[PDB]
Parts: sequence; structure tokens; C-alpha cells
Amino acid sequence: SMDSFKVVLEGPAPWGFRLQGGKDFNVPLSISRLTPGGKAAQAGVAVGDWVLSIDGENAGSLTHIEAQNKIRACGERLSLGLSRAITSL
Repeated sequence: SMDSFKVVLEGPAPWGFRLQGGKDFNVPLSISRLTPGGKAAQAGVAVGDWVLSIDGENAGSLTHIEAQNKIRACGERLSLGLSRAITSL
């Protein structure tokens, strides 16, 4: 199970994260690395969060590079729809 949420980052870049995955890798796009103290980390993003949407575009329809372009070409703000595993122990 996973918990969905949204954050909006305020520019300029850099936003402070790296991606992994995408439709060309047969898996959801996710956050693989976060810059400590960077904008994404300060907004409450965590490594391993799935990326559901980028500026309204459904991330499940994007290749890895298409997702990177959507971020790089996003202008002043970056809206991310995310989901986080509920790691029930």
C-alpha cells in the first residue's frame, strides 16, 4: 500500500533530487536520491517516493528522459504528485 500526496517546489532550480525508473525501464518513476537540505527534501519528499505526476502530466506515460525534460522545462514552480510506501511491520 502507498500514501499519495502533493508538493510544489518554488524555483529556481536546482530542486535537489535524482530520478530512477520510467516506462522504458518497466517500473514507476521514483526519487532515487535527495540533496540534504535541498528544496525537495525541505518539502518532505523521501527517497523511494514514486512520482505520479509532474506539472499535471501523468508520470506513468513518461520515459525516464521525458520526465527529466518535464522537470527541466518546468519554469518557476515544480508540482509533484507523489506516493510513499506504507511499510507496515
